[PDB]
Amino acid sequence: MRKINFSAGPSTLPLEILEQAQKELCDYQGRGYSIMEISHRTKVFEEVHFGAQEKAKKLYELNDDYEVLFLQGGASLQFAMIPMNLALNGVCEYANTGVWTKKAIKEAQILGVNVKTVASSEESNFDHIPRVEFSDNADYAYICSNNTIYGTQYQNYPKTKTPLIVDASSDFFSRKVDFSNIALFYGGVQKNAGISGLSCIFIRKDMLERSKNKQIPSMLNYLTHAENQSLFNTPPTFAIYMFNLEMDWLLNQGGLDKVHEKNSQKATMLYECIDLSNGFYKGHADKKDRSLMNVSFNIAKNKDLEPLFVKEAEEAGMIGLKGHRILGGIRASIYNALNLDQVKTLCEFMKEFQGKYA
Amino acid sequence: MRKINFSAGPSTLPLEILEQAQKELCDYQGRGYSIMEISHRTKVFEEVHFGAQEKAKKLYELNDDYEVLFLQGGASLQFAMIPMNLALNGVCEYANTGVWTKKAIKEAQILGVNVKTVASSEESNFDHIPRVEFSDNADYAYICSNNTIYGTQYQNYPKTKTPLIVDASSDFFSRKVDFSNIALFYGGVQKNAGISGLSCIFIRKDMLERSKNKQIPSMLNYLTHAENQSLFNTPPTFAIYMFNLEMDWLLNQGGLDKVHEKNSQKATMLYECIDLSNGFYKGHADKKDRSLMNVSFNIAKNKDLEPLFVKEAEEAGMIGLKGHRILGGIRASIYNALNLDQVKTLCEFMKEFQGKYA
Repeated sequence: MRKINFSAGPSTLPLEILEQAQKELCDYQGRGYSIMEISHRTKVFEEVHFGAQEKAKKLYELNDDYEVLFLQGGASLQFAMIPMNLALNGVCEYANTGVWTKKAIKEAQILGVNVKTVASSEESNFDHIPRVEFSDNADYAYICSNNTIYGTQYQNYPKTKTPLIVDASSDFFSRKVDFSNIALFYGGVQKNAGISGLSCIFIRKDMLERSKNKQIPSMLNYLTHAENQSLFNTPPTFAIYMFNLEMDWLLNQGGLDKVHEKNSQKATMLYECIDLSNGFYKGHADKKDRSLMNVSFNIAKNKDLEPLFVKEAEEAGMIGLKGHRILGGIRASIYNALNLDQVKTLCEFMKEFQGKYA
Repeated sequence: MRKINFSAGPSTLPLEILEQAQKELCDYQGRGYSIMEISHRTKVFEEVHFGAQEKAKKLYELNDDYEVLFLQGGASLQFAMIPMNLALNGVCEYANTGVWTKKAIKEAQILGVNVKTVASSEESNFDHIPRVEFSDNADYAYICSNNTIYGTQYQNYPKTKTPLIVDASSDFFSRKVDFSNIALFYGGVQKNAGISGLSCIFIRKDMLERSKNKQIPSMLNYLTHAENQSLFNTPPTFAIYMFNLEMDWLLNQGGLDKVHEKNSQKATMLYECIDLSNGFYKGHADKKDRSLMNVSFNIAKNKDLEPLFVKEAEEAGMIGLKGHRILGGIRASIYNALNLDQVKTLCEFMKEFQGKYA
């Protein structure tokens, strides 16, 4: 009797991946030990480690210009590694689209990077992606692809000669992406690619050249992890094992275009539920910028109905719906592992709740 | 058919913890979701998270002079965070006893810390703990409690007025410890405390004061984590729940004295097997400094017999015995989760192997 789980992160996992991990938790593939229980420096772990790097690259159709790194510390460590590694004497340009770019900006500033916020939707309470124009000569250009709290998402990434850096945590592996100008593309794994404690970084070879000329701690150095293929120290073996099952699961589904079609179907139906509610529900996001991953909305007339909505949802087996504190209201996260039928259950519940409380 | 697993890290886990985790992997406490699948800021994760902190403190009989922090990045990240937070304009004293101390030394130097190596075992290939004299006015004094590769272990920690930093990764929760002048006590958790991807830091309050005046990235700042109760970002929730099951397991055994006495029994039996072998097996470590955790030895009169030893041990159901490349030979890790019967099984193998090949 598993709950339908709309948590924004950590988030629900495909049941078949959970089932596989359960059935072999004490005895991986009959080898007589848990995947959790051996050295990373074994043929067996390597198979998983290097198979995951390759499948990630296949899903995104990445070429040999990129390395796939598996690091610890979630996306937040990246806010610091990114500037530490890829910064030079130049300007580092950032587009401010939510809580997570504010944080990233603060960390670079802490590191004493010359930071320029070239655009921002903060005034409007981050309810849209502003027009972003990067300069062509910056050290790098930084965006957050999908703003988890506000429920906004870039439709197209900005075009620039400047190396583009993308925090794709909450839309990771959700759709095909144009890497033409992308120098680094990364995500906390725990939204759309597994479990927490693992981050997956796609880094372009020219960026690694930048790490090489930097004198920073090994653990914080991209080049160090590259040369050691993300086994400089112990990686999160279990997490990588889960990522790898996730990769297979994404492959067995038809790849990122298939995943993206299912996601669009789910989002369309949920946003239609909002728009056809005769104004009883209202979304935070500008329609042009509506995220496919995180749907943030309010009960427009009566905020006091929101904690009631959440509790009745729970009583009806749907969890994780409370909006983030910074914003309030409701947030339905409908990541890859959530299916169209579960979103329909939420939609029927929303109609019923309105019929009851309008 | 579970193997007897002597891996040095990640290491074997108490089968009863694995069986619990397996059992409730899809449905934690019958609540309708996996422990891996919900938010860190629910009352359900918080109970596990904060319970683990308290019990860790209980096992070491620590008071409120210490905070327990749960961080990502293994011990290796600590090689950097330690001098980034705790270093001052003074000199930072290190005792060199193994590969992990050499690494820690290098990382502090990379950060331009004034490092003094006050003692070193390197000349004799780290086969003993040298005599360690720390000055009384340094910023901190750093030691590695148990040197995993060489099989040496401090019997008593150096006494000094300088704040003592201890890397206890490979003997964590193995024995009681005198914290009289310990300012920070830490470990990568996957030797005795669960799974990789989690580190447990015990940090004395006066140390956090030093962090308070540092201008460093939030993720790398001890005070940031203390202030946010190790929930500044998404902690590795699975790892932390595993740790908590470990903590309950240690408590159910009678605490650290009982654990240590079981470990002395096991190590005493292995070392006897080596010592009574009429020279056939020989240990790397000087006897006074023999580790209770990692027993590193060679086949004295025939190196070429070692890979045979490993393979035969394997077919006899025992894994993880290959020594580290740096030393070769054989290495039996006998962490808490290994029992004396398993150490008896290896001794009988050792006797049979000798009979065959001597």
